Amino acid sequence: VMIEKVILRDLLRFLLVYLVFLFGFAVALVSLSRSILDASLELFKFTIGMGRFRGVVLLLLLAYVLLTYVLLLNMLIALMSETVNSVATDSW
Amino acid sequence: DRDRLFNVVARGNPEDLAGLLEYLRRTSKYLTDSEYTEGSTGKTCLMKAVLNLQDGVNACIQPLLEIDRDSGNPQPLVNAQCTDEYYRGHSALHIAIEKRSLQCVKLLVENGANVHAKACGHFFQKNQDTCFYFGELPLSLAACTKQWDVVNYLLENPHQPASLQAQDSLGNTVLHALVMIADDSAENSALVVRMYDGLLQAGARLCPNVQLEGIPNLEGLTPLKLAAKEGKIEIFKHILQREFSAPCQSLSRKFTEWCYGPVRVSLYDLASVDSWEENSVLEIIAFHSRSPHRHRMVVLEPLNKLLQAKWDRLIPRFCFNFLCYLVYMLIFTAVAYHQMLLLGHILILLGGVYLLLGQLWYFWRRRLFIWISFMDSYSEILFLLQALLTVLSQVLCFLEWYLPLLVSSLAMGWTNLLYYTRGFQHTGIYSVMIEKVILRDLLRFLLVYLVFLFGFAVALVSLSRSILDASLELFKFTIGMGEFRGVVLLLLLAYVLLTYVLLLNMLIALMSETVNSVATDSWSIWKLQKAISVLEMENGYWWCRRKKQRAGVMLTVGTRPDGSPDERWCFRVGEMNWATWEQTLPRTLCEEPSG
Amino acid sequence: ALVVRMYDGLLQAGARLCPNVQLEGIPNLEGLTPLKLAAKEGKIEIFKHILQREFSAPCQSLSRKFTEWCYGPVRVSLYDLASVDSWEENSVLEIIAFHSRSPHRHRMVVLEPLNKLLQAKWDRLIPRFCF
Amino acid sequence: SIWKLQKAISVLEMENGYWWCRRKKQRAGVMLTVGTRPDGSPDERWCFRVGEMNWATWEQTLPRTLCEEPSG
Ligand SMILES: C=C(C)[C@]12C[C@@H](C)[C@@]34O[C@](Cc5ccccc5)(O[C@@H]1[C@@H]3C=C(COC(=O)Cc1ccc(O)c(OC)c1)C[C@]1(O)C(=O)C(C)=C[C@@H]41)O2
Repeated sequence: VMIEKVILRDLLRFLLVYLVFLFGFAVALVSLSRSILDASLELFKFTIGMGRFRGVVLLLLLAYVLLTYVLLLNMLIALMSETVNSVATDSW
Repeated sequence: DRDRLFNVVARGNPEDLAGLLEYLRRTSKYLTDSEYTEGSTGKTCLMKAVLNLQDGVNACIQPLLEIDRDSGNPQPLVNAQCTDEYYRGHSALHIAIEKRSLQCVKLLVENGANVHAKACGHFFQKNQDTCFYFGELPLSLAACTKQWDVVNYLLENPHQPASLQAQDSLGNTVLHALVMIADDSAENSALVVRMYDGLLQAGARLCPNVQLEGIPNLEGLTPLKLAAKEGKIEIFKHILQREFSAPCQSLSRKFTEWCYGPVRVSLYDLASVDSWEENSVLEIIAFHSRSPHRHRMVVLEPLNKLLQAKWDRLIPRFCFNFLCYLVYMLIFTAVAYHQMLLLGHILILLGGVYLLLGQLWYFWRRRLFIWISFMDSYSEILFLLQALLTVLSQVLCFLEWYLPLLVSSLAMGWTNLLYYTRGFQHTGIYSVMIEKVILRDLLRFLLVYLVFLFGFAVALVSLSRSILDASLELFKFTIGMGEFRGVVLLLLLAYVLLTYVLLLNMLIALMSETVNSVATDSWSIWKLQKAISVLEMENGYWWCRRKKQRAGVMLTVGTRPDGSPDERWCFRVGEMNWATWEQTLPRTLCEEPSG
Repeated sequence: ALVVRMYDGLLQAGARLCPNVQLEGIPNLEGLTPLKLAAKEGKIEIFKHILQREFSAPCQSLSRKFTEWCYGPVRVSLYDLASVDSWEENSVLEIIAFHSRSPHRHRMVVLEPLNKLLQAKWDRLIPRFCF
Repeated sequence: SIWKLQKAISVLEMENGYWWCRRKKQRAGVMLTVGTRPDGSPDERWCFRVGEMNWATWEQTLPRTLCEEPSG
């Protein structure tokens, strides 16, 4: 019940954020190299780890990793603030 | 002699002062001469006398004034002022008011004191430390120190009637000073509101024609606006919801339109709160306010109902630019995909010029307001930044390094889509929490990592000449992408350990701690941000949104003290109370409950 | 409440019966006056009471705090710093800083004749810190 | 309070000085006359000032003050 409640709280919003940034990074790699669909599949399997120039690639990696840390911390503190604001008696 | 004289007045012995008048007749000098004054911060014997009161009185004062009057002193003793930049203009009368003696005040006024004499020293300024600010006039001092009798006396004296219209060097009047001294404590609150109400009634009695709230200071601020500006909560609350059962009911703002069972409809006046007028109260809470409790002001009834109405009227215009900006980001994702691309890229250059002109109009119009706004202007900064990045990438693509700026502008546009999450409640709560946190604490965490990363990158570069490639090898090591050996490995583990099990860890805890401090007040910040949105929208794009409507309905509520009736604009709000039968019915103006 | 009442009564009685002698000046074998000793062990309430004393008695010379002048809500208080200044050898501040062994030293820091003095010295020496 | 403590540590260390001594350090405060003792000789002490703002002052009347006017 808590899992479904927190999913209904956060999932759609965080998914829209991640989809917006994913299409951004995908079209970015498409311009950098493969259209946005193929670059989207490649970037999605790149972040999962499945699989001058090195400076640009590392700058994209630094930006994505720290931004993903920002979003992960945001979802963490949002779940914490919601849980602290949550009523905990009425679960019974 | 001056030391003898000061011992006389501190003694307060009249017969000890006898013969000094003949001593002055023989001496043929004046009591205003510098010999009988102290050099630095030149005060007089009279001020020393008034400082030294024997059980509320002092006997030497009237014979001393008679001595100066018989002395042929052109400038009299009483109106003389101090000299110091610390202390200028201070009088005997200021002291007598501070030492709480009506009798000495009556004596000074009966001997031709000044009432408009005002003290402009550094001690009488708000910005300093260990200093007292009350405005500058004596009547203001009587008001601030809750001496109602002295106020009644200074208004009602025959000789020198005080003027409520009068104002100091900063143009502040009595009401402005009462605003300036207000803090959060309960006794201060009760005293200020009682004094404020009594002063309005007395100003009604003495200058009925003048609207006392209307006078602004040098900054063009009326006392309601100044009350808003300094985060003064309680007096502001009381000024909005203000009702007089007096004959002078016209001073009041709240009215009851009709009442029927538990349902009644309240009228509030809205003359200053209207966003139509220049320097609205809403624009001043929004932009010019530097208060920490600016969120706390918004919860009050007319503000809440008005912002709720404006936002519910506004929601389709919000959804309109939501879809427009999403379609623009779609077109730019397409042009980035196909780099059919040429005309799309020309449209993207047009859109970059559009966002550039919009943010240029925003920040070009207001600069000092941008300096005030920098604590929370985080969104329009990112909009101007994305516009500048897109401008640079399009101009350089019209001419080798344009692709990094292009991918930065694309990523920042599709993340700037997050601005429009503020429409719904919980999404706006999460986004505003994230934006307020990232201003507060994320900048500290960013600085700490970079020094250690620079050290470890130069470390590997010296251990195993481009600092960039050194940082490349280091972040490829730390993220796990790519690669004495044992000692170096140990250092890397230690470096990796610290990298994630310290900064990240401590920062997260601090953020959690920070959240608790800001906890249970989020709804107010959410309600606030919508105000910014609606006001902006009210402002419109480069294509303008001028000719915004009024907020209320016009209803002539009673009659003025002047014979003319008083048309006002008013915003009506419903209310349901079940404790009503205990209370007596309020005075009403509309009989039939219809419309 | 016991300690502050008894301490003040003893000071008044010692003023009455041995007027030449200043009782709080006498150190122990470790060489500490009672103010320093109360600082060193981290006893708080008695310390707070010792710093800001007043006496409406004919003998107010025992007391440390005074009032320079008063005007509206503003008033200006004097304090003595005859043992508190870092100028002197084996000061109270050196004892709170180094020689103490108490957990709660931080609560002893935030007191009025300490706090204004620390602020004055800190803002006196900002540029050497930046240097 | 911890931050005030750290500043106190730092200000004591910086007043101690470098390898070159920070000697001739200025005594704080100002010498005044508080009064005379039960001994006929006067009291003379070093002193430091502080400001306060209190709004209960109409409930509880003012204490004795040696300085008449606000000075410096
Ligand atoms: C300090 C600032 C201004 C900032 C500038 C750039 C570098 C930025 O990285 C950050 C921190 C950073 C640095 C390196 C890697 C990741 C994150 O956050 C923003 C800044 C953060 C992101 C994420 O977008 C947001 O800030 C959320 C947001 C959107 C719209 C808003 O109106 C808003 O205000 C409420 C907040 C956008 C970037 O510009 C982007 O897409 C790229 C290229 C990196 C992002 O720095």
